[PDB]
Amino acid sequence: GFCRCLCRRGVCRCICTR
Repeated sequence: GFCRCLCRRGVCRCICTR
């Protein structure tokens, strides 16, 4: 339920975990 963002080579992907 917590959302955090991970970026890879300028491409950001946000991933929610719990």
